[PDB]
Amino acid sequence: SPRVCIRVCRNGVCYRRCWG
Repeated sequence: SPRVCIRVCRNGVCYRRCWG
């Protein structure tokens, strides 16, 4: 399946969340 990514910021630090 096609990869997936989203945004994950905890009010200060942003992080990229991806899975299979």
